[PDB]
Amino acid sequence: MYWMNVVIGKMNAEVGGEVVVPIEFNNVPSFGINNCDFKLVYDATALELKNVEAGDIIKTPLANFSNNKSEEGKISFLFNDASQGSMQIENGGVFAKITFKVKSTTATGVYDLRKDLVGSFSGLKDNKMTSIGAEFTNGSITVAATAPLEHHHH
Repeated sequence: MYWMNVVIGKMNAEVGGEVVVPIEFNNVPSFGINNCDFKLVYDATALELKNVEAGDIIKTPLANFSNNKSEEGKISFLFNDASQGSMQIENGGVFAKITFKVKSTTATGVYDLRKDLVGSFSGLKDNKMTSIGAEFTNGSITVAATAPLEHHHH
């Protein structure tokens, strides 16, 4: 075992603007990760999800990574090393990048992005399937008013 950290990014955005939030892994166990699934929740009244991209800690993401954005307000992530050993997640870094657009109607304020349902996190210690606790640190998009571009020394 024992425990690793999933950090959901805290980022700033403007009304109508876009924003990319990273999902980071740290304290990845020395034996690596063979698979993990979890869901996040976002404020769909406030934010329009555009896309989800695999991070650079994932080797061969077309074979090993997927996401499911079909439940509005939620995103489901799935990593599983097809090769069963050759493409574990072996160190921390960026697991995925989520792009949102702040809707034109959204108030200034803070919109949390949280751990929802956590499934299994596991790795192969010496080819024995070993469970790993995933410690989540929730994130957010802070929507702030844009300073105007034009100003005058008066």
